[PDB]
Amino acid sequence: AAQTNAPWGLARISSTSPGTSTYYYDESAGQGSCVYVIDTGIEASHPEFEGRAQMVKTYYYSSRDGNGHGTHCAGTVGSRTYGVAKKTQLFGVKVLDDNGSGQYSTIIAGMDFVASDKNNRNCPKGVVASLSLGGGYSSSVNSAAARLQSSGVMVAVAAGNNNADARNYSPASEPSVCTVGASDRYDRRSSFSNYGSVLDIFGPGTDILSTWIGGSTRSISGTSMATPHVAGLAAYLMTLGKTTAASACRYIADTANKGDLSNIPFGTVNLLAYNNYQA
Ligand SMILES: [Ca+2]
Ligand SMILES: [Ca+2]
Repeated sequence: AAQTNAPWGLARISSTSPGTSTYYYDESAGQGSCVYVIDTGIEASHPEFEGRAQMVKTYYYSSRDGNGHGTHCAGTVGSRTYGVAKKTQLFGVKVLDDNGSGQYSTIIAGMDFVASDKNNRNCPKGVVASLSLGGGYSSSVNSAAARLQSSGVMVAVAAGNNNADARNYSPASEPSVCTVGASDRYDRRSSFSNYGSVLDIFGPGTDILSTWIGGSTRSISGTSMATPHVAGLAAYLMTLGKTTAASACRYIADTANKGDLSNIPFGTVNLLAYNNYQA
C-alpha cells in the first residue's frame, strides 16, 4: 500500500533517504496488535480512529483528554491518515492530568495496570505500550517500566527534551525498554532531543502532524512525537511476524537506517527507524 502526500515522518520511516512524501506499508497495517497509549487520554470519538480506540482506565475525575497530547500521540500510532499502524487497536490509560502533569506513583500504577489488563484483551499479534512522558531519575519508575517489558509488552519511551544525557531521566534511563530520540525532516537530531548511550533508536519528532482534541489536527514537536512512531512500527512488525515483544527494539535497531543522521554526539547510536518495506 502507499499513502501519497503523507506526513513527512511516515514517509521517512519507509525510505532509505530523506525528502520523500509517500508512506509505503504492508496492508496488514498492524491488524491484530494492540497499543496502550499511557498519557493524557485519547479522544476516542475522533473520526480518524474509526472506532479502533477506547479508554480503559483513568486516574482522574474523567477519562476525557482535556489536553490533546495523548490524542496526538495515539494518532501517530494508529490513526487512518496520521498513523504508522493504521489497523491496530488503541487503548488509552490516563495517567497525566489535563495540564500534562502526573505524579510518579500514578504513572507507576498505570504501567502495572497495563501488565495485568493485557490478559483481558484479544491481541493475537502482541501488545505494545507507548510512554511519551518522563521526569527526573527515579529507580521506582525505571523498575515499573522494566516490569511492564518483562510481562511481555514492547515498551517504547521518550528520551526527553532536555538536550542532555538521558541517563538522568526516567523511564528513559531504564536499559531494558526502547528509548527513543527525535530527528527532523533534514535528518538532523532534533535540537531538543536528549542523547546518550541509553538511547536505542531515533524516530521523527520535529513538526509532526497528527490528531488533536475537538476533532481537529495540529503539528507539534518532541521526543513525545518520535516515541509513537516506534511503538506503531513495533506493532506493524509484530503483525507481520518478523519480531516479538521481547526482541522488537533490537530488531528495529538491527534493521534501521544507519549513519543517516547529523548532530549525533559520539557515543550515541546513529540509527533511524525504518520499515524495510518492499512492494
Ligand atoms: Ca540513507
Ligand atoms: Ca534499551
